Amino acid sequence: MKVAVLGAAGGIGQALALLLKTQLPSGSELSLYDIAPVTPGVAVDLSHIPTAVKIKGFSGEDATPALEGADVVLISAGVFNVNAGIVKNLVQQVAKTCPKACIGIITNPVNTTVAIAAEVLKKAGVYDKNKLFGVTTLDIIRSNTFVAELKGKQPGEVEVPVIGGHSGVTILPLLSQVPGVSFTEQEVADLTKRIQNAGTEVVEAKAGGGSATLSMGQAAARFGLSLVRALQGEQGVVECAYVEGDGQYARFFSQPLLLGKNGVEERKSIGTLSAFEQNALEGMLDTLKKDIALGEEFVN
Amino acid sequence: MKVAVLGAAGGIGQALALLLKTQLPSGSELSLYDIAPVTPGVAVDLSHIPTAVKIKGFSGEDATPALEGADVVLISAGVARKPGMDRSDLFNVNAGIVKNLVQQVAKTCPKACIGIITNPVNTTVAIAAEVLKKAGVYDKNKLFGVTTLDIIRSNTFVAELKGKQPGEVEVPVIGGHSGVTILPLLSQVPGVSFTEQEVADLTKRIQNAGTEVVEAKAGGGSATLSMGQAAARFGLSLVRALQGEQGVVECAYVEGDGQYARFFSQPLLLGKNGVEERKSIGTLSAFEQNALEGMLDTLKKDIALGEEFVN
Ligand SMILES: [Ag+]
Ligand SMILES: [Ag+]
Ligand SMILES: [Ag+]
Repeated sequence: MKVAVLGAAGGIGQALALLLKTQLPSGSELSLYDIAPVTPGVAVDLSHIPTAVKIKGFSGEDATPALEGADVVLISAGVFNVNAGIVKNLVQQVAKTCPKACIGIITNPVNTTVAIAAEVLKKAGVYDKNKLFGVTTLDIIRSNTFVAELKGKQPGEVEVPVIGGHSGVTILPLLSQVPGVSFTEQEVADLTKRIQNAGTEVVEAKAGGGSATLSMGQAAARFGLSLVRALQGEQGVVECAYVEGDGQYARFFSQPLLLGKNGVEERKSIGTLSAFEQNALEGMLDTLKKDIALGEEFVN
Repeated sequence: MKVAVLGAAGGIGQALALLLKTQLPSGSELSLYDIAPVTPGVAVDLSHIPTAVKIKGFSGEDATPALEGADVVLISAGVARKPGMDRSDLFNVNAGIVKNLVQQVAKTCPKACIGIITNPVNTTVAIAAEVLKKAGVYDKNKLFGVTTLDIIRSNTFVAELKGKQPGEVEVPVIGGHSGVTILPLLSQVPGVSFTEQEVADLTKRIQNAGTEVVEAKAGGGSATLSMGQAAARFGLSLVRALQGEQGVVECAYVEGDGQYARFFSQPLLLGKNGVEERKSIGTLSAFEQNALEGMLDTLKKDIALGEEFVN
């Protein structure tokens, strides 16, 4: 299995590529692409790590040699209209070289960039709405972290389902669906506030010198490794991700997803919410509906 | 168990802190320091990862709060890599930085184990040792030069040449951490054999493996992610030994019995107070014998250069 990382020279890409090189199953392939000329040396750097994952790096404007034979393409490129244009460019190169690969969108805003990728794939005739994901894992592992410390549990065993979007009030952690724990509304309100503002938390703490990179690479790695496991035949792999579903909420919506050999195999029900969980649900569906149309207007 | 990472805002430091945050034992402590103002957010970034490892980051020129109660100090500050000058551009840049931080270590966490990542390691460890002595707290069993990058590189290249699984190959590397001071004991890799051509070519590559990365990074970057991995392996092995695990062996640059030089890399049995026992380098090939004696007085000039700087 071959994984391509677009934008691998950035903070997120290098962290993601380091975890993939050390955690992808033996025999896997890892290709790194980024416009930055340093990218072929990022792969040589990683290639000195003694794991059974071959890795090669590519630079320049053409991403084709890195996408040839790619089964999964993770895109953390860019640094709104410059990032939207870069997303559109790279999805074009993917549709030309690896049209049936699974595509995980990391470049933000996810709510809008996934819509851009969808329209680019449709205009190419190679669109599979089961193979395009918006990577929202960071909200989940953030929720897991915050919940575990408040309630004194093992952080690695907490799993909070997060649904909706990847921006602000569109991020909805389903804290009522976490087993063995209850929360006061004072805790439901505060946790939902921090999870939807945790991105700002790292922005302020970095002295205006960057966004979340290492935790995002960790979250992107979790999603990529789950995807590879399910693509390789493992059963019962479920991750919450931002996909094009039934339209019951928006054209693009993040919910728990059963992953399979062809990307998504079942978009799981969101369960049954608390009262506040559907107040925050319906109370943002146009804020998510507007983010999607912004992505479809950009292409045409 | 509290681990302090000095220089945590750099490429090596950020990759190191990322691996430590996920692989350190549950209940461990991680403190990040770097003069760069981004360092507190580097820890807040890592703090959002659901592992039982608490983390906080500090900036300014005072590393005291990060070193407070530290059991291990990993220093990858300054310009910890890579090929500049013959190696003396880095010395003049990093010598004062290593001296500053090791000084702060000796007056806040003098009992902590110290791992020096900042290069030139052959010389920066001598700076650290002498600085700890004049502070009156020098423990020869608690000061290491991190040479693990040479080992995992040799594991990679040997597993590649001999068609073996990369995680199953372990190559002992002795001597120093630069050029001809890097001696991989290919004659001790269990279950494989090499030719003279392979020994000389593999050694040559391992001794200059940093140039593979520099010229590939378009001349504008060093080995950062592989170094963070190598430093993580060394730190995790040290922490395991510090928590009571027995049989933890890692090759690293320490002050030994001076059979070859005052400081020398060799297999080290690690214990609850740092170095438990300095193991013998075993029987050497004729090639490894020639390589050893042919590199000692340049290793000694490396050590002498660092001693002169502190007095
Ligand atoms: Ag796929
Ligand atoms: Ag110690
Ligand atoms: Ag060893």
